[PDB]
Amino acid sequence: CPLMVKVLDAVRGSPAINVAVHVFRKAADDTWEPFASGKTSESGELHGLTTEEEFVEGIYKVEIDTKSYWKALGISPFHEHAEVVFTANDSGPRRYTIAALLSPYSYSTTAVVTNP
Amino acid sequence: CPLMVKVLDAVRGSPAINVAVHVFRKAADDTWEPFASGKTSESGELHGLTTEEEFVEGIYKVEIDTKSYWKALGISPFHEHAEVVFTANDSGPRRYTIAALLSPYSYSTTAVVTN
Amino acid sequence: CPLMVKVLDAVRGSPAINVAVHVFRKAADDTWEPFASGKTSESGELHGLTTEEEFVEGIYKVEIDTKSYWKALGISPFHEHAEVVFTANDSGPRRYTIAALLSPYSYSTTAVVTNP
Amino acid sequence: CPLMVKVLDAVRGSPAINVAVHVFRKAADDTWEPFASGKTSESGELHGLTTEEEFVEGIYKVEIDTKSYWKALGISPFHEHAEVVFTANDSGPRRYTIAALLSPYSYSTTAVVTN
Ligand SMILES: Cc1ccc(Nc2c(F)cccc2Cl)c(CC(=O)O)c1
Ligand SMILES: Cc1ccc(Nc2c(F)cccc2Cl)c(CC(=O)O)c1
Repeated sequence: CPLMVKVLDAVRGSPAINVAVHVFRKAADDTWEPFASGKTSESGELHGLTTEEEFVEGIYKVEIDTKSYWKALGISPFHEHAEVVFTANDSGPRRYTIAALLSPYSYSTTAVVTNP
Repeated sequence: CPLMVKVLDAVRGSPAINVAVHVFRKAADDTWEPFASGKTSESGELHGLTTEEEFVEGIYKVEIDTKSYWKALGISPFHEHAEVVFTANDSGPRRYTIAALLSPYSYSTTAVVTN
Repeated sequence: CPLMVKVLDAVRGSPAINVAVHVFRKAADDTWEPFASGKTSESGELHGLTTEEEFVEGIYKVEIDTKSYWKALGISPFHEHAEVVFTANDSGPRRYTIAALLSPYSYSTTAVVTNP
Repeated sequence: CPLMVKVLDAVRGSPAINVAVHVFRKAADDTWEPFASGKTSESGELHGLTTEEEFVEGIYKVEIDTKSYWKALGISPFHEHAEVVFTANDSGPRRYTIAALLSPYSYSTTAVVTN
């Protein structure tokens, strides 16, 4: 899969399971078009968001619903979400792994970008 | 100073200077209304973005133009920007420091909320 | 494997390949006994450091040679290494994934700890 | 103040206050010689660890007792401590800020090296 989102809970040192992830793609008129969405699995990984055909060049935004995640665990987090906005596939198709490492008042988002 | 944005360069171990930061308040129609912006100073800090009177509860987005910063340094960045979206809670009093640690393919943002 | 070390290069958005990783275990006399070592693979992952039999309770230190890594890429990094010191298996055997996210002047080390 | 340690709590979004920090200098026999220590203040910062005269080039270890901090808060931590090991380079002048962002199962440490 060309786009994978991984979410870790840095409080529990665990995959962040059942985290909603929405992917949007910036349309020609600069709106965010819904591109794909999903939930992280039991491994904190979200696979199959898209395909190599569908995942064309563009600016993509990945909004990870970190607030609902923290809230379901009784935590009032700082952020509404963890975002990742990036140009994808500018110099040809890549595999993107987006790793979000979550704490209630901090997150980090990293891209592991590999050439398939 | 109820809101202060601090930006660090994890590649050079330095303040990320001259980083454009835009703050938006979520408007009733779910759109982002420009609220404040600035450039990080020589200390990587952006003060005076807002005032206590202006900084009411609401959802705020802090957009840090991390891409232009990395471009200015000649390093290919992953992200278009860093985008900190949060609810100002105002169960107070509260100062917000938003620290963004910046690497070309990674960033962290942390809120240090005090007082 | 009960202990896995993953290393990512946050500058290149890539696995940090061929990174030396040394694992020590705190002996009875508070010295660090060499426990295991290895290199991260092409995926930035180091598997097979140890086994469930060998990986008994203890305090373990994982020293990731981040300096040699950065130096081989022409970068003078801040840290000599990325360390992780933790008590392992205190309430029974666990799987530990240690993820180190590396920048020349910053690193983050996260543990994904799962119950096998 | 050539060396300043700052510790943040990523769980509470606060300075990590009263965090024990030990600084060691690597001795010629490859062992760690205690050099300086302190507790983070109410601002999560530990100043006055050393002086310019004392802080010569060398390999330093900053041990942040993250475990006791998490215990004091009732949260099971992963790490025994956070351990920042680095060469003071002294191609100068140089101030070192070591920021440690602290989560129970994760920490980041960043050096902001200025001047
Ligand atoms: C290609 C890739 C890159 C990084 C990670 N892990 C990762 C990371 F990159 C940041 C924080 C936590 C974790 Cl687990 C992973 C998943 C893993 O560590 O097994 C895959
Ligand atoms: C020179 C310097 C560098 C970083 C920080 N803050 C900081 C922080 F407040 C949280 C996580 C990382 C960092 Cl580096 C600070 C303190 C601050 O203004 O928040 C100073």
